[PDB]
Amino acid sequence: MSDEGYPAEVIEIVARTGVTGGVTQVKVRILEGRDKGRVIRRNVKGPVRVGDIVILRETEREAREI
RNA sequence: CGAAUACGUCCCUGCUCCUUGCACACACCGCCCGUCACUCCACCCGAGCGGGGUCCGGAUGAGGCCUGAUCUCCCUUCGGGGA
Repeated sequence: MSDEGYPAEVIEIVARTGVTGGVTQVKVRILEGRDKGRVIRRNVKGPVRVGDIVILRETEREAREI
């Protein structure tokens, strides 16, 4: 089972986030769908290294922060 | 014998430093305020009582000193004079 999720490759790590420091804000680039290159900034939970791939249930949320 | 998870954060709980304000420095378990109650102190407002000054009146007012009459006494230069 894998619903309409859209892959997204991680290109750059930015600061960490979360009240308890578990979250990591990150810059990612979609790979499939209609964007096919539109970078975007998401708040990801867990360990990440560049090159990782996170799949998103949407793409039009775009949390932003410093 | 033998892992899971994170490779971070200050949210909670604590510590360290810097900065700021403070009526605190046995240092916030700090300092401190007023009412009420208890003891004492002197100080007002004073009912009341009783004196003593002082200004106005009213009345009486001792006494002395001026004078008029009258009386008595003594001196008389017979003029009066004195008490």
